[PDB]
Amino acid sequence: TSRPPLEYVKGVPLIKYFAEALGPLQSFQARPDDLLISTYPKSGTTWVSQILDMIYQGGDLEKCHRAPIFMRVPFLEFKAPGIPSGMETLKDTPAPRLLKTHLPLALLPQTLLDQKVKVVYVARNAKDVAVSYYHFYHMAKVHPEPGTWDSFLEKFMVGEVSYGSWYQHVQEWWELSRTHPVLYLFYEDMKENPKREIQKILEFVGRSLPEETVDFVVQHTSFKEMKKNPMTNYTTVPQEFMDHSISPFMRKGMAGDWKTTFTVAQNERFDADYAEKMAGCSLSFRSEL
Amino acid sequence: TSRPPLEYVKGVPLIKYFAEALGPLQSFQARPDDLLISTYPKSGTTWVSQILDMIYQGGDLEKCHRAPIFMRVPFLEFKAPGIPSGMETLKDTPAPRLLKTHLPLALLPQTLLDQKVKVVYVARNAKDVAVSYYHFYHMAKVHPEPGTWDSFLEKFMVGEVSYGSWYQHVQEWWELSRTHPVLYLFYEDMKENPKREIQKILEFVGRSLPEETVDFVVQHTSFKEMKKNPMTNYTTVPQEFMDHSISPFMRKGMAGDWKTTFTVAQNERFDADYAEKMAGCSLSFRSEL
Ligand SMILES: Nc1ncnc2c1ncn2[C@@H]1O[C@H](COP(=O)(O)O)[C@@H](OP(=O)(O)O)[C@H]1O
Ligand SMILES: Nc1ncnc2c1ncn2[C@@H]1O[C@H](COP(=O)(O)O)[C@@H](OP(=O)(O)O)[C@H]1O
Repeated sequence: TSRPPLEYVKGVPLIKYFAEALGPLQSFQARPDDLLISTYPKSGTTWVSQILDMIYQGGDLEKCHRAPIFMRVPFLEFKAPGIPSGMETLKDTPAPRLLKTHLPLALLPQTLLDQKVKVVYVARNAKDVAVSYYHFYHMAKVHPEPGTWDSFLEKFMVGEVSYGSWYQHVQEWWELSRTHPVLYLFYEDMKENPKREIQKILEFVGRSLPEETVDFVVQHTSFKEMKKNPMTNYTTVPQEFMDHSISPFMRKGMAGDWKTTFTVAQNERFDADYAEKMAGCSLSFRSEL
Repeated sequence: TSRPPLEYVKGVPLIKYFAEALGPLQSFQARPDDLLISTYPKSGTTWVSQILDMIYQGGDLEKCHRAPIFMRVPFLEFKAPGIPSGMETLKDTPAPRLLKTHLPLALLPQTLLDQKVKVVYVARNAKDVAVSYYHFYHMAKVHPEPGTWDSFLEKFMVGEVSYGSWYQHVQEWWELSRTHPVLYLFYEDMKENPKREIQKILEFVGRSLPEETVDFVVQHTSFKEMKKNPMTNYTTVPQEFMDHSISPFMRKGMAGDWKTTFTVAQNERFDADYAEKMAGCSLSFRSEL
């Protein structure tokens, strides 16, 4: 139906369809040269996906327009009636392949860890993530009713949203980067200095580009450019899946705008809770630039 | 009629219409805050005009699309039947104004020198200029028959083309920069490092821009961007004036491509002649990067 309730799998709340996609996924075979883009929802998946695809296409914009980003970078656990699962889309994806997922480590196909697949993880401060997720819940009909912002924020703090706990997600993948090749990025860093981050990515994937081509990538991976690029702004998907009139996928693309949504009371409650949850974590985020 | 013969004024060969525009121009009054873009044809007039207008509009692309570049930056000596002379277009151009000319110092309105108007001069190596001019002569019907490339090159060496001698032009304006505020740029330098040159321009016009806005200007003043921008590629002008099917205004935008046009014999003849003409000149160009 519409806005169906989430379904729990191994302690993780998942969109019904995606939970179903986990069955077939057990057969997925990762290749040594795959590159997995991993993120907790709304942390910059699309953004880093466009960056990586441009790098992979040698900065050739025309090639990057060959199809929408969700087509160029198969969504691993994706599934929907009548549409090939991301796992199927991956059957005709040429190597080297770029893959996307939001799956907690507990649901991640073991094959990706055994094959030592290079991982590009992107994290974003929890407040901007929460707000971005609140609006995403509204336009992406596949999600359950978000309720009021206060109610959503409450569910967000206990990980009772699609894909579970933000706190758990950013922490476990941070810890994984110790026994697995993982480049851990920050949405805020990318906002601060795009080129600097794009250069780290280039080094991580062991590639090189002319200084001029890099500046070219920077420009076409900017919010302004990606907002207007129909191959990255998701405006080509059926309104039944994503309704941009309710809230555009490319919303604001800023770091620190959570401040116009969080009330003073919610902020104090959130900070308190946040300190307990991130206590023993060496990770350090920036709520604004 | 069509492709009429050039008309000489004070030793300078000029397009008939432009020579006529010199009469009214004697009344032109320069303002202390004007900025004059000066160049020998095909040295990067349009290129630096877009750069300056973007800087003047604070990097706002929308504002830079308000009209074609020849509208935003009035062509001082321009004239054509039924169209307001550049001098007229300058009556409704708000200050601070950006102005364009190709006029040798001998025909330049005295008012511009007396008012100490800041000048941005751009020079380009003679070989790329000649070749670029040869193709421009073909598409811009206002010019007389260019003849064969060999014939044109011959007329170019003796300054028997529209606006006279390239050698005289680049040299006199270079000498003017000693008693007048003049920022003397090189097309090749801009090709080499766009940002570096855009930063020199910013300093010259005593303005500043956020690092990010500067990178923005760089991208939108790139050949690729200006070629597709109808407000800078001249595709909006009547085909009777400019026929892009014969040769696009935005041709190649490269430094060093003269080598695929000049024959070995023409090259040796040109170098010999060039050495005599540039003997006592401290100016130094680069034929390639
Ligand atoms: N090029 C870009 N620069 C900055 N932010 C971008 C961006 N492209 C997408 N985003 C932002 O990334 C968030 C979506 O994340 P993901 O792609 O993982 O779902 C949205 O944030 P907001 O909702 O705050 O605007 C979206 O605006
Ligand atoms: N952004 C840009 N970068 C490099 N060259 C540019 C440019 N914009 C215009 N040009 C080039 O400048 C020359 C025209 O000069 P002007 O504007 O003074 O008439 C043409 O050179 P070519 O004919 O070699 O391609 C044109 O291609």
